[PDB]
Amino acid sequence: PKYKIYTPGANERKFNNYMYMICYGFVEDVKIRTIAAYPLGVGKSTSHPQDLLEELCSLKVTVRRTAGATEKIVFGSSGPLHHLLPWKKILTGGSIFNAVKVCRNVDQIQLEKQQSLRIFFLSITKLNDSGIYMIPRTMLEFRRNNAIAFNLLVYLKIKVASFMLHLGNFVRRAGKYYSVEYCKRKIDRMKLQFSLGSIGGLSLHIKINGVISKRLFAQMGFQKNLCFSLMDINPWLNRLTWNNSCEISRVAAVLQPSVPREFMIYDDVFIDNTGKILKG
Amino acid sequence: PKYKIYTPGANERKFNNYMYMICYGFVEDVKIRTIAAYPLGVGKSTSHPQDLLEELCSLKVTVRRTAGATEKIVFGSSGPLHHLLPWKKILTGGSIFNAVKVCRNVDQIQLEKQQSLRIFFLSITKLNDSGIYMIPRTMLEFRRNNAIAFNLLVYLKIKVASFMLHLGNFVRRAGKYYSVEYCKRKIDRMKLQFSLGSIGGLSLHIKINGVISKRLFAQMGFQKNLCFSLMDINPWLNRLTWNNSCEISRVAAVLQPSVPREFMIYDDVFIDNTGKILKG
Repeated sequence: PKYKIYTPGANERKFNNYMYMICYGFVEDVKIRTIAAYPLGVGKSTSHPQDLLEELCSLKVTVRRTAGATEKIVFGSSGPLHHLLPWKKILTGGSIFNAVKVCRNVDQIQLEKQQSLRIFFLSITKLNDSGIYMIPRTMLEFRRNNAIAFNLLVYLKIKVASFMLHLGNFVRRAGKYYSVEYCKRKIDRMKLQFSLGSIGGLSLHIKINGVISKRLFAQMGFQKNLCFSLMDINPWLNRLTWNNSCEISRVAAVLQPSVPREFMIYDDVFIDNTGKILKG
Repeated sequence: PKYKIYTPGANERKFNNYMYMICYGFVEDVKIRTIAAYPLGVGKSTSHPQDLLEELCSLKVTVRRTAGATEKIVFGSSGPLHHLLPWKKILTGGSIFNAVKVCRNVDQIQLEKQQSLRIFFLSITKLNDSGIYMIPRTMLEFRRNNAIAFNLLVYLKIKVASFMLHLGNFVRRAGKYYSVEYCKRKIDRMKLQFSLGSIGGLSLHIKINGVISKRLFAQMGFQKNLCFSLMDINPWLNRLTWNNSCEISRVAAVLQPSVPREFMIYDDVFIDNTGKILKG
């Protein structure tokens, strides 16, 4: 059993009073049915990660399968706390997660048997704040006619894989025909910086170090720091980053139409090697 | 390239003017990047399935990867229609699906290359109506304190797998202690009948042939016919039923607490071999 710490805001040199944690374990008969993830959230703590890991391994964590609109996994924790007291609410009062996010093989978890979680890894993300900022889901799911979606394609080395995320929408000017090198230089003024976290398993963290338009900035809640979790973007790929080393190998900007019909008209514009990856 | 027809309401002997369709294809470079599903929806048609299959194979179907809050796949179709004219809106004006529902390996689909869908199977569900009835997602995601969730666990032979679905909530009477044989006989009066469809890939269809309480019936929109798609319940398991033969082997009722905290108190009640599986 081991841990790994991630510090997405390392270049900001801030003191990190907060720790986001997520752990992974075998779902076992009280043999191994599947692997699952147990997101503990953010606690205000400065404890040593070995103390946190060891107190977590002392807990009895139950795994109960259920359903709503979709299959769900309920975690119940049991045992006295000391170091884990900042995560006291989550660890002591049960928590529920969509099986798709936290378990690939929910279909293999038993109902006639009791199931426990045997933790083998603890993932930490150091934060100087109790909240991380993610663009609201309603706004990211928004589509407009005659619009260009500003998306990023992050390549990850772990074979090699990619995932795509969306920042917002530019206006597709009527009849105006927008050049690649044009856009690229509009994106370059944003001076986007990318670093990895482990929020949800794997998170991509974005700092806006340059200039960005008011109409686009508003789409991102006027926040110079944005966080996107791979658990939201691609739960299947996210599973492969659990207990596995990752780095960003390459980031492209992919400019696309927003609404589906306009995909028949406009092809993707692929701007390679955008922003800058922080040595981390 | 082949097709398969499903008739979930076969024991009702109704004339089926409507066909729900969903097809599967390799996502190819214009080599094979992944498998994807293309849900076409419901059309008012009586065409032969070989005519539908052959006209579908005549189309140029493009596969474009994009993102919103989560990774998405946009389908574009191209070619003149005759038999597929009931699906004219979907086939000719683009459509967008969460990658998690329609593609396991979205991360492998290219952006610097064009991608097409090479269809190898067409799945049909005969319906006597243009709409299928699914309990609203808001209502299925609802949780109450001191409540018993009425859920079903469907076993499928294809190795063997299961999936869980939720009908609604009973009230957990204060201090009253509800017996297994009690509940079982309350469920048996409902005379639930289960049959398979292919809505979303695999659908479980439920007909209420007996008696059911007003407070519970209201939770299911007062509908004697309910449909649950495996694409909503477990997108990962759903993938294994694409182009693969399935039958229901066994159905249990699993009575559970609703809210997560109460999972620490109340264990699951497992009522085996509930309802009846229609020979289909």
